[PDB]
This record gives sequence, C-alpha cells and structure tokens, in this order.
Amino acid sequence: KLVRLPGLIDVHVHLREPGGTHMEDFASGTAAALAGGITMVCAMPNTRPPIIDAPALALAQKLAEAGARCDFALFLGASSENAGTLGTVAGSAAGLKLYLNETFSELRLDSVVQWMEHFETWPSHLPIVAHAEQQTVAAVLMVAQLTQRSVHICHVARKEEILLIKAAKARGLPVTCEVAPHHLFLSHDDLERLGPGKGEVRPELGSRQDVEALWENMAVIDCFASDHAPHTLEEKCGSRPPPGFPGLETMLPLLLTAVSEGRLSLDDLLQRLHHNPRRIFHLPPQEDTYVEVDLEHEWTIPSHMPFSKAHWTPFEGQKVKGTVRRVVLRGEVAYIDGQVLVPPGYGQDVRKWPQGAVPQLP
Amino acid sequence: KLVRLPGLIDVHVHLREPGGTHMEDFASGTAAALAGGITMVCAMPNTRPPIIDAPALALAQKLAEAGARCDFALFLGASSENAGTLGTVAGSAAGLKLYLNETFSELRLDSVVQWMEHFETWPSHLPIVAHAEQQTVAAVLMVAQLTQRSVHICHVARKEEILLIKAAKARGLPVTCEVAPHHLFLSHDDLERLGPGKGEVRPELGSRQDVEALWENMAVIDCFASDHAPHTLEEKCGSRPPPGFPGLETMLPLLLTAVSEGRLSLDDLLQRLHHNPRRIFHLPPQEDTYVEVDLEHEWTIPSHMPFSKAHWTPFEGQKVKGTVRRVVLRGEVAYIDGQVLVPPGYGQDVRKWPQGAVPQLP
Ligand SMILES: O=C(O)c1[nH]c(=O)[nH]c(=O)c1F
Ligand SMILES: O=C(O)c1[nH]c(=O)[nH]c(=O)c1F
Ligand SMILES: [Zn+2]
Ligand SMILES: [Zn+2]
Ligand SMILES: [Zn+2]
Ligand SMILES: [Zn+2]
Ligand SMILES: [Zn+2]
Ligand SMILES: [Zn+2]
Ligand SMILES: [Zn+2]
Ligand SMILES: [Zn+2]
Ligand SMILES: [Zn+2]
Ligand SMILES: [Zn+2]
Repeated sequence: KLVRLPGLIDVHVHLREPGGTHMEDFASGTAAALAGGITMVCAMPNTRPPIIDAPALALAQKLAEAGARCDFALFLGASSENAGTLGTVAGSAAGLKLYLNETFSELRLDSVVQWMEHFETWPSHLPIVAHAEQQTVAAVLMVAQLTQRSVHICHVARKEEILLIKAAKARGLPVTCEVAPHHLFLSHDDLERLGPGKGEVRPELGSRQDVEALWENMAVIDCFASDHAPHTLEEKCGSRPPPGFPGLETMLPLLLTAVSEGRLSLDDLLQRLHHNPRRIFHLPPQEDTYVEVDLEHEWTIPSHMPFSKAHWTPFEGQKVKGTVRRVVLRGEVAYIDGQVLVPPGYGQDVRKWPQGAVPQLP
Repeated sequence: KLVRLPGLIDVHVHLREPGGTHMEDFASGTAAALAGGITMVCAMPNTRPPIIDAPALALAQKLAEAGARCDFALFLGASSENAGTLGTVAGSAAGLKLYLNETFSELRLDSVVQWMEHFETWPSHLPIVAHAEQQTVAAVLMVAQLTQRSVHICHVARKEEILLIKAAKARGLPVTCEVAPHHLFLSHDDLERLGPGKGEVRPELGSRQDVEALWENMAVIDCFASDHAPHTLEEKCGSRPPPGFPGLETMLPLLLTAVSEGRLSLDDLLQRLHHNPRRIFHLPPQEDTYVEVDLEHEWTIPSHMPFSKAHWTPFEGQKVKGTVRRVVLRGEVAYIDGQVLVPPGYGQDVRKWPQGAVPQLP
C-alpha cells in the first residue's frame, strides 16, 4: 500500500547555524527534513557569521557534521570582497550563492561589475546560484552569457520570471531554475488569512495569475526546493518582520496532493526533487536510501509542524493527501511515523565523498 | 593526471543475443562497452528471436545474466500482436521500443493505430522509445500527445528532426531524444571513403548541414548513445548490406576529443552519458563504479577496435585525444589498458535491483 521513493533532495534550506539568535539549527532542521521525506539538503550561506570565507566554511562544516541528521552540502556566499579568494575551498561547497536583491550587509553586492567578477573567478565547472527577482533574472542571465557559463535561478515566483527563463531556454541558454511550494500553493488571496507579518517572504507571494503561470509552465521548472526559512512567530508578528516561511515538513505532502489530483505526475515530482537536483549540483547518490509514503491518508495541516523550531506554518488549514511513513538513510531507519531515529551527527558532507566531487578537466 | 568520471550509460546497443548468425554476443559486446568507459547498457529487442513476448524476454534475461560483463537492462519490442499483453513483464524491461520505419517482419507495425494501441496499453509510467525518422518523428509525437504521455526519440540524425523536437520542447511537450556519434562525427562527405556498403546505416549519414545543426542545437539533445549495431565486413560489403555501425569503443574517445577542442564541456558530456540516461529511463546508480580517462594521449583510430566482433569501424583514420585507462564496476577492476578483467556473467540486470524499479502510483 506504500509507495517507495528515492531519497529526495532539497537544494535550498536555511538552517540558521552558525548563529545564536534563531531556534533552528542543523539538528532540528534536518529532523524536519527527514520528516518531510528529504535525505539530503543544501544549506544557504546567510548565517551569522555568513559563509563568505574559508574560516567560516570550516566552522560551518564541523557544526553540520556534528548536528546534521541527514546528508548535506554547504553553499558559499558571494560578497563584495571575496571574488577570486575562494578557489581553494570552492570544490568543497555545494556551489556559490549570489544575493542580488535584498540581503544583509555582508552579502550585498553594490554593482553588476561585482557579479561579473564572481562569474569570472568562481571555477567554471562549479554551480552558481542566484537570488534574482523580476528584472534581476534578466540581468544575471546577461552576466552569465558575457562570461559564457550557466546559472541556476532560485525560487522563481512570477509569471514574468518563468516566461523570461522559458524564452532563454528556447534560445539554448544554460539556465535552470527552482520553484518553492509557497509560490505554487499560496497567492495574494491568502494574505487576508496570513496577515502582513506572517505573509512576508522574498520573493513575495504572487497573484493568482503568477501561480497559474508557474503551473502552466511546469516544463520550464527544473527543481522544487523548499526555501525553508525559519523564523519564529515572535519575529513574523513583530514590527520589522523578517521574510521567509518554514517548509521542509510541508513540501512533499503538498506536492503529493497535487499528484493525486492530476496536476502533475509522480515522475514530474521525482525529476524535480531527485534527478534534476542531482545533475544540476552534481550531488552523489545515497546508497540504501529511500522514502515510503502513504497516498491514502487525508489530513489537515496544523498550526505548526512537529519538528521545525519555527513553530508555525503558512499552510495551516490546507487539506493534503500524502504522508511520509518511513525514511531509510544509508541503511539505517531515520524516521518512522513522527519519530526521528538517527541522532545529530549521523549526516555527512556529501562533497567529501569520492562520488561527490564535481568532475573537472585537469 | 587522470580524470575520474562516473559510470557511463549507453541506452542504445544491439548485442545480437539471442541469435546464431552474428559474432557479437553479450560477453563480447559488454567487453567493448567496458573498453569504451561504459558500465551500463540497454540492449535493443531486434534479436533472433526478437524480444516481443515474455518467453523471449525470459530467455534473453538469462543469456545476459550469464554473459554480460557490465550491468544491463533489456528492452521489449512492440509488435503487431503484443499490445496489451506485456503488462506483467513490462516493469522488468528497460522500456518499450517501437520500430516505426524499416525493420524485419516481427517488429513491423503496419498502421499508426497500432502505435496508438501500444501507447494506450503500455504502462504510462514506463519508458517508450521510438526509431522514428523525418516525418515519423512528428507522427509519433502526435500519438504521444493523443495518449497524453512522453516519448523518447532514438538517434536523431537530421536538421529536420532536431528542429521539430526543439519546437515541441518549446511548447512544453514531454519529448526527449538521443544522438549517436556517427551523426556528429561523420557526414555524406565520408561516404567516398566508406563506400556504399560500409556507409549503410539507419538513420543514414546526414549532410554537413545536418551535422552542423545537431552541434548548434546541442541544448536540445538529452542523451548520447552509440546505437552499437555490429555487423561483420562480410555483411557490410555484401550484396544486401545491413545497416549499422559498431560504436561502443569509439564513442567516448570521439566525444572527449570534442571536449578538448571546446565543442562542448565536460559537464555537457556527462549530462548526456550519465545524468540524463538515469532520469529518462530511471536507471539506478552503480555503487563503487567509476571510469578513469587520459585526456593527453593523441592516437589514430585503427581499422578495427580490439573487442567488438564487428571487426571494423567507420571512424578508422580519425585522430582522437582521450583514452579509457581504467574502469571499476561495483568495487572490482573491470578494465585496464586494453584488458577486460571481469568474466562473462559479472554483469547484472539493474531492473531487478530494489533501486532499479520505476516508481509508480499504487
Ligand atoms: O534567510 C531568510 O530568512 C530569507 N527569507 C526569504 O523570504 N528570502 C530570502 O532570500 C532569505 F534569505
Ligand atoms: O539492428 C541493426 O543492425 C540496426 N542498424 C541500423 O543502422 N538502424 C537500426 O534501426 C537497426 F535496428
Ligand atoms: Zn532567496
Ligand atoms: Zn533562500
Ligand atoms: Zn529570523
Ligand atoms: Zn554529476
Ligand atoms: Zn562526482
Ligand atoms: Zn534504430
Ligand atoms: Zn538501434
Ligand atoms: Zn548483421
Ligand atoms: Zn528515477
Ligand atoms: Zn527506482
């Protein structure tokens, strides 16, 4: 009665470690990942301190190796000062992340020339990923063409963005992209329920026409990724609400509900949560790793999922059909019906595996 | 000095077993595969007898398990009589192959209605592959749309075909395709050297404009595959020359030469010989499996490669830069500098592995 899936990959998560101000860490975030059927995560570099140099990467590597319950890779972050300085550690990271719109001071790039410098100095065979909204998508595509290499666009959220990427792909340009579940299953219509605090996210929630454009152009979407961005309700309901939603535990149930409704096929889902993440970021296989899901149980998303320390969710009240029953990670039972059974530190840095290095010419 | 590649996959080979008239068999063909850096092959069903029913599949399965030196999956072949009869064995095959142009009597389909019947009865989650030339590509795409499922087009060889597939992909249609090395590295200009016998292949060799269109539209090509079709020179130079080239041992050296010349990147190559074959046919990973190549040695392709029993090659005289030095298959040294070190029967049917079944809804 259960369906066996491969180990699913989430290439866009914020686990807030290193850092001292948030409740989420590698241990709680990867517990949430396992409960969502996710056995490998790529963690973003906008931590405190941000992962913008080799010492910060070394610290984060050890914190994750000690806390992670599933396997992982860590992004490096582009800064106004580190272009040309990351060559010796670049291969050990998931890739390079550029924050091209709003971000905090250490990751801010003040000029497209700084984008160009990163595209020119980052090793050409390694992934580059960009937070790029609206016209910024076109701008970074231009920089990628000027430097003759590929780029991956995070969380595409608008009709404008997906149609631009569609046009670029039709001209044969090397661009891939990812879409997050809140931009497929939430819209402006939900802001009345969520309110202006909880509803804050970047890219912002789109119109009904944005959501319909993403579904209509599913063929253009290479990956799904949660953009798990945990903040507590104390932050979201405060005077300066930070943007972001938690999403590791809800993403697969939401997408399996869409499969059961015929909105996409099981294959469409597995291309975007397994095969394409593997090939875009050259993430290695996980031996003896699989997820068992139950597609019969209908349940309502509660006010908070059990594991993420965010302790809230914007999908509260939505009806879903699909449950993660069991996760096996490298031969060990990692999750069964609401209980995580692997300790912090079970997870490993996949870039240190022999099959986890990105191939390159000598 | 050596470059480590993952285990490469060739999704289109003819190994002539079962059969009694050709010299190639599973043991010699998979030896040729290993020498070409290929650790997994998918074998086509136009054998003698053809794999068009469960008893023929059962025989071929055991012959391959006893003779194969690398891992494999076996295609089923569509016939005018077997639509609706393959449901119980379909999941054990690589996929279903339709011969929509020239073929021998048992695999001939006399009507598009017979194509429709196969698209309607073959399980919707399992791969369908088609030999479809020129307008036949458009026709089978129409049948795929009428039945609301995907199709993979074998050995695309013409500007006409790749531009049609490009247009279909731009409308979001689920079509993938493969291109063989002889349609990238040989053209009509080589028929003077090859002659009308050796030059016989289906799809036929294209014009210089066909070859240039395939390279210009590399973004449209999902996979490379050899279409290894061994015939001896006694057949090729006879009165009724059968179509086909051997190609397992030459494909990777040819493509690595193009990489060294900047015609495509190493990543472009590995998407088309590893990642995309995996995701289109849902082929499982091979643990502890990798290929070591030497990109410095320049050599001239001889009159015949050492292993294929075809004992000739159409690429004789071409200069290449790139050599397979070592292949490791599931922890065992399989090939080193011209010596195959795994015996017949080392290879396994990947569809029998737990990770090798195609996911499906209950
Ligand atoms: O780190 C976060 O919380 C965050 N939240 C968002 O909504 N967009 C971001 O780009 C981001 F970095
Ligand atoms: O089996 C063969 O030899 C063969 N040779 C070709 O050139 N085209 C085919 O479609 C084929 F089935
Ligand atoms: Zn972002
Ligand atoms: Zn993010
Ligand atoms: Zn916060
Ligand atoms: Zn890879
Ligand atoms: Zn690798
Ligand atoms: Zn063919
Ligand atoms: Zn063939
Ligand atoms: Zn023959
Ligand atoms: Zn698969
Ligand atoms: Zn599988």
